[PDB]
Amino acid sequence: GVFVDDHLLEKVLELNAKGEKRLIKTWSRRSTIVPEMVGHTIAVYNGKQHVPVYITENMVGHKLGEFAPTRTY
Repeated sequence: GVFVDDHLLEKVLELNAKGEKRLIKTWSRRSTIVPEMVGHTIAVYNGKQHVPVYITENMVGHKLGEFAPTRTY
């Protein structure tokens, strides 16, 4: 169904090897989070913007609405 940016993994799996807690940028379209993002702020490309969502062990599963479920107000 949904796709998980493989370009974020190429950088997040590297952060899971040493323990780096940085952010991974993405530029696909329907980019979704993964289990390897439980300690990274990956700016998933929602189609037009890279939302650096710091995923924990219970935020992944969507794409960015689980880390940014807030409106302008």
